[PDB]
Amino acid sequence: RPWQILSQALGFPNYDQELWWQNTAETLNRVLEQCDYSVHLQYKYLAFYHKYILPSLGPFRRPGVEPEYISGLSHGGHPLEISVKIDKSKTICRLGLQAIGPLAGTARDPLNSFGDRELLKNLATLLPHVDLRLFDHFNAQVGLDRAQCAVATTKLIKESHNIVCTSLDLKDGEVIPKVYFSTIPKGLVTETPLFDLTFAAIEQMEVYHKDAPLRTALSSLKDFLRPRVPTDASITPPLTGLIGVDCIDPMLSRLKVYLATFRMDLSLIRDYWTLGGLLTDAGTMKGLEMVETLAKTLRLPFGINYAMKPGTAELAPPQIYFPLLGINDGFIADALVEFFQYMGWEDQANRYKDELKAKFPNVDISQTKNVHRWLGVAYSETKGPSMNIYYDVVAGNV
Amino acid sequence: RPWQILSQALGFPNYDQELWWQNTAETLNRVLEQCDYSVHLQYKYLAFYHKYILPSLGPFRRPGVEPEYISGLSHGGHPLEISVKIDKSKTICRLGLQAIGPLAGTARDPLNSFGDRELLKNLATLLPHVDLRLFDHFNAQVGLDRAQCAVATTKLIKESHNIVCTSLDLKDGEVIPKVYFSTIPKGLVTETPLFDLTFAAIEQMEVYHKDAPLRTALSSLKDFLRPRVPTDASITPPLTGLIGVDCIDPMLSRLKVYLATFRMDLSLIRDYWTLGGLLTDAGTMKGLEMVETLAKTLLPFGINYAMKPGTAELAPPQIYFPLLGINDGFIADALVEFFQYMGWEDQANRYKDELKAKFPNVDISQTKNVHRWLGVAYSETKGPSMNIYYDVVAGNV
Amino acid sequence: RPWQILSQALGFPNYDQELWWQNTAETLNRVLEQCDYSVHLQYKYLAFYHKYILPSLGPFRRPGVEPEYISGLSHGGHPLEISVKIDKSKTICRLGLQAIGPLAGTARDPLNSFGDRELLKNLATLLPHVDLRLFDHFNAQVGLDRAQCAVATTKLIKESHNIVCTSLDLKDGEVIPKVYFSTIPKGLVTETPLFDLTFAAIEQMEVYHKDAPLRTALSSLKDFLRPRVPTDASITPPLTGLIGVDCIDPMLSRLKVYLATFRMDLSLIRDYWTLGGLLTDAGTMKGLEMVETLAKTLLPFGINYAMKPGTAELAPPQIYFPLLGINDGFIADALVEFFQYMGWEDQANRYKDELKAKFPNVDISQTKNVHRWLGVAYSETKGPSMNIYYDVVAGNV
Amino acid sequence: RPWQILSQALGFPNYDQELWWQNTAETLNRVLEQCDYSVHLQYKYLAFYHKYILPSLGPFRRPGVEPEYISGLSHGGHPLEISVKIDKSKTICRLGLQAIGPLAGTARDPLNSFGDRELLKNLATLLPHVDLRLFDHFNAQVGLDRAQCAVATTKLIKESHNIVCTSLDLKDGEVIPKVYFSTIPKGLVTETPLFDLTFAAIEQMEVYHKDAPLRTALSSLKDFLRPRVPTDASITPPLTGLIGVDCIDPMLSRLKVYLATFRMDLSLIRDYWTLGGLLTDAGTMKGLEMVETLAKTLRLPFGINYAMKPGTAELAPPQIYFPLLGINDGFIADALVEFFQYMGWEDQANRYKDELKAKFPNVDISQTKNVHRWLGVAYSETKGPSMNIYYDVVAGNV
Repeated sequence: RPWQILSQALGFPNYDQELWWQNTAETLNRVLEQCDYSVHLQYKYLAFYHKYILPSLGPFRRPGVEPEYISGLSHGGHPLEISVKIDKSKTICRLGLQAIGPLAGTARDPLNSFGDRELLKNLATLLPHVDLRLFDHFNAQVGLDRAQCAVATTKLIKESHNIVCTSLDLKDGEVIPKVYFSTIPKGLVTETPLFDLTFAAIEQMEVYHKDAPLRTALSSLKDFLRPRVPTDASITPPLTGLIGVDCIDPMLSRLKVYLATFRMDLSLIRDYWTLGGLLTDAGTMKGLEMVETLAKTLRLPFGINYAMKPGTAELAPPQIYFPLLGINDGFIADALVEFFQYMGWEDQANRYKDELKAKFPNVDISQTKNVHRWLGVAYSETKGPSMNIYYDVVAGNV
Repeated sequence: RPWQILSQALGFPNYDQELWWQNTAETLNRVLEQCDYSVHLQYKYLAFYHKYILPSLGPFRRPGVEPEYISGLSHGGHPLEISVKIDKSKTICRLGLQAIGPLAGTARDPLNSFGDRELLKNLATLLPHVDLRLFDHFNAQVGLDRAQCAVATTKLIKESHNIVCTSLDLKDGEVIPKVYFSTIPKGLVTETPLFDLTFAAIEQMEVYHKDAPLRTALSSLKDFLRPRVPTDASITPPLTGLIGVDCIDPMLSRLKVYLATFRMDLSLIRDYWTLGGLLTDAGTMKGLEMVETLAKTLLPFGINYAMKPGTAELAPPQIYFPLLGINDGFIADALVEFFQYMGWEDQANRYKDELKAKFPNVDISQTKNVHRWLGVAYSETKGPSMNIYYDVVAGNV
Repeated sequence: RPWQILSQALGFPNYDQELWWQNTAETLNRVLEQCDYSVHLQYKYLAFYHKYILPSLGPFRRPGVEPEYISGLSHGGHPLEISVKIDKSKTICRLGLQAIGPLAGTARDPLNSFGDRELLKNLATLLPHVDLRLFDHFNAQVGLDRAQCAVATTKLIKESHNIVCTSLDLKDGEVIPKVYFSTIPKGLVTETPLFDLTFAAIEQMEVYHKDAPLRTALSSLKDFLRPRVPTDASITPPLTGLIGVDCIDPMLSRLKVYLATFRMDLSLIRDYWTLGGLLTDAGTMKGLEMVETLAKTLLPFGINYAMKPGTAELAPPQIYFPLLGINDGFIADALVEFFQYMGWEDQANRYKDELKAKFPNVDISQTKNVHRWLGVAYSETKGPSMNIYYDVVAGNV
Repeated sequence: RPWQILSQALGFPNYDQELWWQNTAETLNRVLEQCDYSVHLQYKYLAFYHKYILPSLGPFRRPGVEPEYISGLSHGGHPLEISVKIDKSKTICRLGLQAIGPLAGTARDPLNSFGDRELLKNLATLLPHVDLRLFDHFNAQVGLDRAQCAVATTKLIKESHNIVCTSLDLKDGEVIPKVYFSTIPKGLVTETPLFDLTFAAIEQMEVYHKDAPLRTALSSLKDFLRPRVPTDASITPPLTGLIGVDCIDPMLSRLKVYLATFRMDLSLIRDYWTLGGLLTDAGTMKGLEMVETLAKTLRLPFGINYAMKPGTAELAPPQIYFPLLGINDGFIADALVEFFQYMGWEDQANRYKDELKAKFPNVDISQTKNVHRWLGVAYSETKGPSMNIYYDVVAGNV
């Protein structure tokens, strides 16, 4: 098995990296197999993970070892998540993490401000298509200096001492990095409405100055969000909580504005999905029906993620993220099978439970309530409907 | 002794680091002593230099070893210079370098795009006042992706395959980093006038949007520069070739726009110094006299305009004279004469002996390489100041 | 100041290193000052400590963080002690530690078998006089393979999962390393009497084969020890529990055989001190008086016999009294009284104030942990000497 | 292809490691394929090579970069060799190298005294069967201090500034390390006959003191060597130039005494092979015939390597190493095919030339004279005849 062969060939520079491997790499090999990645790509991505991601994961939080930095990415405070994106034709795998610097959560680096950029730098030398210019732009506009990071830690719970996190799409051979920057620490430290600091940063992008369509699609999103998110500096929902970019050519990168909210019901789903009645086409409404039905078939906030691309003036429906923490995972798996049937993805319906068990062989998933963390649903004009399932891999292994 | 004591205590991770120490650290300790730094600051800066700078300097270019990356900072291609800033009351030391990444000058990193930031990151964890937000801003607006870097290396000589360089001011007990971003690679690759890509980047800064006085000073500067630098995408001097920032709180950082040109004569000096007749005060003119006299007593010339948030009015630039190719004994004689003109008699009396002490392995009467630049400035607050830049490796062999 | 200056200049690669500095380096600078080391040696040793020792110390055991490897060197399980060696004329400082590998105490490295050698290797490139041949010799003869290590951890408490430990004498301007190899793990795992595996290892040394006097001194020692330590494979005290060497030129290295025992009384002290009546001279007896008086004025006891190539005659051992569990204010009162007995009046006058200065964060009148060992020795050449070992972390919290 | 996939997944920490990969890893993948290693073992050994061996190879000597340390392992001064061991039933691959420390060939480490041990330490944490006790023993007895290493560099050519080298047998899944220690530097510095310093070190081994059979087989080898190698301190052939051990349990490790000599002819081959007429059995004579015929079918010295094992009192025939540097490689390949025919290994005969070309796709091997470096031949009582072919991999690639 590739995950075992790599463990035998490579070993580990320290015990925390060994623990990370023993609690994630079998699941990851299983995910990749299940997505129909060849043996050669299983080796490619597992080798990549060993080299680049293990040292980025910091100490492995366990009984008797409590790290200085606790991530909000998972239930046990581990800075890792693995997800699958399922559409009509294929399934791809994504890793999500926070790259932990070795002074993270101490006075020299209170919000873990360096590690993700250091990982990205290493990815830029590894991969020709990786471009750090958007990272740097948003790191400049929403990052904080050390004294501001210290202030921010006095206003935030320990699991939200973060400014950025990273996702790596493992798309048929390649690694595509994306990042999300949090707006809340700067909002809190500077007492600036989140809406305002989010669009001020976006509107300073070079590509925004160059690209009329991007500007127009943003102007439409702002008209939608302005009356719905706070106008004052409050941290109350719905709120613009993250800005996302792809770490590629900025002319090709999708810019994402992610809203966090607790309140959701069928009419709110319509509101977010259609942008308050702005989108009325057959495609949009067909996706709306899908999402309504997912919500029927089925604590962290809901997520609503609006994505825009240079060259496109019109907004598309967001991706909607359902929070599944606290909800029994056997129930989630029953719901998913039912939903996959509704979609007519019969193969997915027939495999989901067996594949789930196989992904997590050392825990009885029927008894957990923290292994499924999120379910994202999206509908594309061109590419079809898509579903993104996010797992707390360490919850599924310990 | 502090340089030797640190060498004995610490040793070296590899031979290139040992060669860098053996060819720079004695001079550096000498510079620090001569600026009246206490023994405790000598250990401070030298320990700092050993830990942070030696690994950033890359391979030590020498007979038989030709690095993949060659720096234009020095005559032998070594990415290092040491300078002193002399004013009425004190002398401070500064290090200038390019932090070399381990894949610099290869297909994975053609313009050495990563090393300086990696060094700055480690400084940010070392030093509470170090703020990387202005770095990241300009790296975003003037940096290039890998394919663009590769294109840029086909249009530029080996010694200009750079996007950024770093200075570290060793000022009282602190280290203050500054960086300069080059505009030429992005100008060449994108065919964008250097003037436009420079002010477009500056005008996207958050502090520019927040600060009315800064926006006023910049409009004055753009009025001055627009008719003087190219309006098309040519790399035709005079031109806006670097943007500089201090890696501190952006409300306190000085923004610098640096012009490069190969023509200088009295009429041009006056034009640059006074901003085309805008500055006419007794201060400005007392400085202009200095500069004219320096040029008489005596690589492109440099002209560096500096702006600070909160200040609407422009000051005279710093002007940089290239000294490469000119005998260093002559330079030292000229400087002694100039220091006499200034009435800095102490400096005049010490300069030649302190120079010899800085560089014991060379004889300055025979080199033309060791003095590389002379910067002269004047400000109303602080007085006249002079910056002398040395090729430390040239002075040591 | 030197400890603070180095902290400002260097910072820290990770938080465990920063915690080690914050809990040891001020005391260490205090010890060095008190031994009259010049400022330049203070920077020397402290810079050395920062670079070589901090990364060797592993994670800093603290509430919420429990390392996979726990050292028996200190009460809290930290692999560090600092000691002073006081004689008539001078006081020198020494560091004792276990260099922790990153997989120490896990299946890949159960007895921490690699870290000390890795540190010694880096010292050998740092220091021309450091010679690893005696290390490698004893590591070969008393070290264990992985399966044997795993067996040994099933037979030994967590705090005795070790094969070697290292001392660094900070003597004049140099660093002199020494190591001690434990015989017990190989004794337990192979069921070989400790006496036999100790002398078998020693008798295979090249210097033993080359040097007649050494072979004579060792035969005398074996005669003394054979009837006193176990002839079977028991771990029954008194026993030969460590072999020590200096990591220098094997012709100059002192070989040490260390006995551990839990019984001591006047008749045993005399028996160990005089080698069962072999040494009867005025020197030996003046030392025995010292030792008896120290025991009166006041973990196994230790008895350390030292031999040198070129010397056929045995000297009195160094005797180590365990002080764990005994009030440190009392210990300090006892030492002042003892130093008076010795006529070292300066030491008597400074001891309690210098102690307080070494450990400002604790109150010694209330701790029982800070003094860990007292070693006493006498030699005809050099006089009496006393070695006091402190749990530096206990003294700092 | 595994070597390419690993290059894509992993990249390189510096340019010298990248150059090492680009000039060795394709050949290595090709060797492993040709030895019938599965895809999973190709990944295992290539991943191992990337992690452990690349950083050990030091700077890649090339036009414009002349390292401080030059290895005598290859023609261009590169510290690497790859070999194949061919017997009746199978072929296995071995790597040979010198692990270069970062101060090697400078005043702080004149004979590269540290790097091999540092690599071995890392192998001991990677692999449970690795045992460093013999390494340490011989490092103690024949190693030199820094002042002695400096003296030795004044008496030795630059390519012989070495005290140890390492071989890694890639035997069906496992890595088995062996080392060879040079006796010449200590011989030169101390003015001690090589014979005497070699057997003095061996006779201090713990296993020698414990094992009557080992002692007896050594006593027989010494009776053979004493009248044939120098009695004074001269460095003249035949001489005992290396001591080899396996870095495993010392009760299982074969101890090797390697002789270097320039003069060889059929009667010398008999002398070495039979230990001066001591070995007269049918097996020995059948192997002698083989070796005579190899010599007929067919500058560095010849090697004669006597191997002994605890528990065995009787000596076996040595392995005899023919130096092939300077000899056209197309000629060597013709000779090998002819020899393989003589042996009746017809498959090897039919493949050798095509496989050779395929191992070295970027150089025309018919035109080189430095790619084959050594040919070792051995005959085993139990395991049969064996042939070891050593290649200068960098010579075959640049």
